[PDB]
Amino acid sequence: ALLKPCKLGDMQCLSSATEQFLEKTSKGIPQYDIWPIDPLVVTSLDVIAPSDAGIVIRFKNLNITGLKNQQISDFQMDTKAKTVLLKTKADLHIVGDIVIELTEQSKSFTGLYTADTNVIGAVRYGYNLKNDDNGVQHFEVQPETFTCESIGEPKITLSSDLSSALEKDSGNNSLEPDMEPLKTLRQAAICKIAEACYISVVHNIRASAKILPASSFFENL
Ligand SMILES: CC[C@]1(C)O[C@@H]1CC/C(C)=C/CC/C(C)=C/C(=O)OC
Repeated sequence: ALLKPCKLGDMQCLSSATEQFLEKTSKGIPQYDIWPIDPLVVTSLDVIAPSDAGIVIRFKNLNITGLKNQQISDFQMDTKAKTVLLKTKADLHIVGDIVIELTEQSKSFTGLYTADTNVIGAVRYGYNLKNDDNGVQHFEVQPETFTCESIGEPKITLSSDLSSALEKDSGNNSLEPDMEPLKTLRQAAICKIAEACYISVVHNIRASAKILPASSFFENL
């Protein structure tokens, strides 16, 4: 029992089912293919700066805490058109290796990246209801669409040496938020990190719905 079954529409039951689920799955369940979500590690993620093609940010081994305590802020399940809209509020703390490539100059900056913010992640997915060969009914959750509805106000830190290197390159005594690469680090990088998190989040729902009878998610249908 990793699932508490809920009546359709009871946000109270859903909220404590969500709490249960994230705790039970926080450090992963490899026999069910459930990825660890808190702490969630992201091997590798690149982001280009939307407003500068010559800045490549490469993240390695990001350590992300705070997903096991996400709160449902919107749930819209249409049992006719067979769709789900889920939105959650998460308090994220993110730490990891960062590589900043200024390709146009053939320069590079290695270091440690830190981010704290609250995000709101929005996922939309279709599903079907379908039986096993053993004759047990399962949800099949189709590939989801993700929106980074809110990135909050991120608090970004870089390593002390990484900072001094950029201060020496740019020519300013401080790191500059109205400029590159902090602008990308505050925004798009956050939007992308949040997407990686909700990919794992939605995969775990998918993965668990392969194993568990659909009646373990909702009682009537
Ligand atoms: C396959 C099930 C279904 C149709 O997609 C609907 C279930 C969505 C939710 C919130 C169920 C409550 C328990 C879970 C797993 C919460 C969760 O993982 O939050 C991130």
